[PDB]
Amino acid sequence: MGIPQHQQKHALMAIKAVKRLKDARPFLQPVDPVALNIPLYFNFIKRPMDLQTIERKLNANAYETPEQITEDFNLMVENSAKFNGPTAVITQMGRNIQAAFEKHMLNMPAKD
Ligand SMILES: Cc1ccc(-c2nnc(C)c(NCc3ccc(C)o3)n2)cc1
Ligand SMILES: [K+]
Repeated sequence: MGIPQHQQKHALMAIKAVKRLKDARPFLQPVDPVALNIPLYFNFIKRPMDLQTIERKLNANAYETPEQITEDFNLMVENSAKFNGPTAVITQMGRNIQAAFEKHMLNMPAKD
């Protein structure tokens, strides 16, 4: 069920290093469109994604490929691109943490 334990451990190391980057702050938790008075968020963003959801899918063995993790990350960034604009501060921070995460994933050991 899910990626093998060594792949999962590498991915969790990656996530935990990323969470500690200041650029991660806006993605630590799910966006709360009501707390933030942005009602149009769930109309534009059909699939919200955040670092907490990713981590908890990881622990649940809900990821079958490292590419799924990367895709959820990408989606996390494309959401802010779509709702705040391509050059908003939050979007650039998303891009920065996405770069850091891919960099970490480069060293992802193989299934075998
Ligand atoms: C008026 C406005 C419009 C969009 C957004 C917004 N868009 N995307 C995301 C991922 C996001 N995350 C919440 C967050 C940002 C900073 C911290 C500490 O939490 N907020 C915030 C305010
Ligand atoms: K904006």
